[PDB]
Amino acid sequence: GEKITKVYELGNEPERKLWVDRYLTFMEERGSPVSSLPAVGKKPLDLFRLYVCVKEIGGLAQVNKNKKWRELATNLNVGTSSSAASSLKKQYIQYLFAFECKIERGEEPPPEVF
Repeated sequence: GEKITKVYELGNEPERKLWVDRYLTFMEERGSPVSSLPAVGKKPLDLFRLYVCVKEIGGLAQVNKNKKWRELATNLNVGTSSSAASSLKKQYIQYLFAFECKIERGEEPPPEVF
């Protein structure tokens, strides 16, 4: 139950502020605004760190192929269990994958027309 503004405060990496500004605006404009920090169990998720760590591996598809969700959950202190790994993957898909597509591959969700 932490306010999303806490994500600006979880660290002061030079690139964090711009990333968060871009991310929250991206989410508000697509109709899925984020108001609270997502969590896995009782752990608030530092979305910026999670995004950066997944990017290091090469994105969602690469983490899936290399089966690195348990390593990520362990290294981010989310948990060492298979369930913590699956919960972390779920939160990445729900909160960050659409953004990954936009930022890493210039993907621009085809205008909702069809």
